[PDB]
Amino acid sequence: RVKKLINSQISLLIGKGLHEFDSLRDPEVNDFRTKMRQFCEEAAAHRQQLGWVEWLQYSFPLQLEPNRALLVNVKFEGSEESFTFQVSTKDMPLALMACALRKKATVFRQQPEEYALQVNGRHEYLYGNYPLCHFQYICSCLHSGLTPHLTMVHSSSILAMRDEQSNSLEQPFSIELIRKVNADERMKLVVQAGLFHGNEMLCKTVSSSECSEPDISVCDLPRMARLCFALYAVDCPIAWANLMLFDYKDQLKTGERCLYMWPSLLNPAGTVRGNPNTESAAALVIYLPEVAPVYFPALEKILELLYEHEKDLVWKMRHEVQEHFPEALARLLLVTKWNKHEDVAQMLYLLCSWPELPVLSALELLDFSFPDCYVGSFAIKSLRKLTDDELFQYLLQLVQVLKYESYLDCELTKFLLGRALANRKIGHFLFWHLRSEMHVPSVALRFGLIMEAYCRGSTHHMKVLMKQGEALSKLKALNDFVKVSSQKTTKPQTKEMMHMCMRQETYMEALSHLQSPLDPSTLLEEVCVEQCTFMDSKMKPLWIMYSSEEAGSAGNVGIIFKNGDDLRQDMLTLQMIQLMDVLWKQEGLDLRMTPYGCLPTGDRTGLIEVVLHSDTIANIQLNKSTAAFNKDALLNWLKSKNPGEALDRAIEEFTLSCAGYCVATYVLGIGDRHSDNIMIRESGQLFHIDFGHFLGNVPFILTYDFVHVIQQGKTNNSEKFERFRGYCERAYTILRRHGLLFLHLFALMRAAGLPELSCSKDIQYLKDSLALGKTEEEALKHFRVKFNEALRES
Ligand SMILES: C[C@H]1COC(=O)N1c1cc(-c2cnc(N)nc2C(F)(F)F)nc(N2CCOCC2)n1
Repeated sequence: RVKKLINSQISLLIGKGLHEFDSLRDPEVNDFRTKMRQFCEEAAAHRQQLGWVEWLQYSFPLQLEPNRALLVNVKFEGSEESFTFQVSTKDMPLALMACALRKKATVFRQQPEEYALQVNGRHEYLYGNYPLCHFQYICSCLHSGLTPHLTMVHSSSILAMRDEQSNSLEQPFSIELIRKVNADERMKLVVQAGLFHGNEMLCKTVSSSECSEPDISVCDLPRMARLCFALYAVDCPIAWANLMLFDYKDQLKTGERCLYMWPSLLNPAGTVRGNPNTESAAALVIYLPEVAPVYFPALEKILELLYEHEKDLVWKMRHEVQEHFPEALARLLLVTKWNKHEDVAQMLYLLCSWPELPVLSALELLDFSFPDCYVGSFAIKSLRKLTDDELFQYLLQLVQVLKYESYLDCELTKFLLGRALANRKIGHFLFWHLRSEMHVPSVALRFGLIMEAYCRGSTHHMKVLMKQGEALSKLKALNDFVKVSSQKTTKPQTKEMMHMCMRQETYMEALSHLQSPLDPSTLLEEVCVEQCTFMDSKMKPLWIMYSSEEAGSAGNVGIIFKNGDDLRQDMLTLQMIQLMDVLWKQEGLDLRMTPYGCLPTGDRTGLIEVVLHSDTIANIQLNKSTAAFNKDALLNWLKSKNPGEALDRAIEEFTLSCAGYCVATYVLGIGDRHSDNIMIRESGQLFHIDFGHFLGNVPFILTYDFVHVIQQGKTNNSEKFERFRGYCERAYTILRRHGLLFLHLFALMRAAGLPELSCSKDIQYLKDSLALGKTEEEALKHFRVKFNEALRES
């Protein structure tokens, strides 16, 4: 009964019963299940014998940054008696722990290596040989002015958490086209079939001969060949269906197949698995002739065997390309004749001795343009260099790429699960990236199986994620109530009844004491029902506040629950802005950005992190007790929050972040920016919210109200204004240098099916906004023309 409880909890957590998997009687699903279960359990066991600092690295990974004084409050576990030391920002955490043990021995009338520093009320720790200034928490405290509050956790306490979290021939390829079709009975049904190796067509779309019931050799068919079908009417499309010619066991598939079709001509990128709705979906009846069994040649036997003329020169000096331009691998792989086994064996032989490639080259090889499993394994082999922080930075894209995957057991799934089971922060976001897509039939089996496998290697983490899902379940029930109620009573009345609903023990228990799905290190402790509310927008989003005594003012955390809108594009936009910030900070440029959390959790559902101490441009402009001129409202609000000496740092914070968001919204093509979706923090930091439109679905924007604040309220201020232009120019030139990184990641995101990231037209927008094909001088002059055009429009 220890397994019956665990399995039913897994079913509940992943949003799919484990019985649904068994009832498929699918040897592939069964073989992924048992192989991945052992893989995950091995990792769980390796983790149960790690050292206490290694366990800290696992569950609470360090939050770092991409000579000065510091007052720090430090206390111990099991004692309210705090102590305020005065350490330097250049000191290591071990120096503070020695200071704390010195003050502890002096009071209690009495070794810092057996201790770790916990950030109060958070699952965040400070340990290692890193100066305090470089820990994100100390950095954030220094800028905010706040005193860092830490707790001296001993090794015997950390080890108790580890001990509490236990458990053949030239015969040309041919098909026989032998069902619930719904189309105009007056016209006729036609099926178009195409052979594909990724994007590349292996031969030519062999269509069919024009009711409700209806040039390639077999020896040259590549390992990952796709037979792609399209049911049209004769141009109105009806359905599509794809399948792999070779099975998961490398054997060539033979005999009849029933292809359950997806409703819409050819969709090569679409999954190679049938529609699960085997009741209403249209089906195609096909037959695979008998070649003999024939299993795709092994690596041992395989290794034994731009204009048109430019591609033939790249292929001729293919060995010179490996030995002198190894990074040009994708250029030669994209020129290889994938419909000729003779050239594919010669090309795969080169890839077997090809040196490793930088992560930027590996992220390119993960695109759909490279479906070969050998070239794909080489990509994950180069992708292991990825640091846990870099892997987190691209985790969303690596999850979308699983949609291109042709079989369930794959080296990307093995890698993602291996890296997830070695870091609880990576296992956390991998969980939510898969959980949030469980309502999508095409990914539900794949994602459902991965989440199950992870759960086998993390039974304690499953219980922690269960607590999150229960909170999200209650938030949907409270949000549906709020939607119905708001259409029938005054807002104050609905707010009072939302609070009574929340005050029920079913809700107080479920909504309290959980890790935030937006950030596992933020602990959501007591829900402040008096401070919770909903916004007046269509989906009545909930504004939920939390407090924690243990963390003081830092435990005051807000989250926004939204049901009814897709949050993926917002998440993507924010991740890109965070990447820009990391790139800018890597080149010594801190633009004081605010890349707050956005995490989709389910069907048109997700969370948004509340940034407290901020208001919208429109609310500051309609102040609540004056400005003689509206142009002075923002500057006056900044004066209200930053008296005397402080006003200068606030105008600087505004200038830097304004330059960052001006460049980010410009480069990413984010339009429809107005006083409602632009906010200012009391520090001066300007940031944007609600990114429902990107890639021009856009000129540089210079708002007069912001230029007035940048100019310290002066009508003419070239010293201030031109320093601002320098920031825009630097941030735009740093992002241009990493243009290939955004293009590769955006190319990987084509797998997500976001409507504003659909064809090459959308990717072209980024190339033009980043002016990549130009020299750095010509691009900077072009940006200058578009920036000067924005000041005149201001
Ligand atoms: C200004 C406040 C008041 O009325 C709002 O609507 N507000 C919103 C709205 C939103 C938001 C952002 N993106 C998307 N797609 N949707 C929303 C919403 F919650 F409305 F659904 N976010 C905030 N933030 C608060 C400050 O820290 C960051 C998050 N506040």
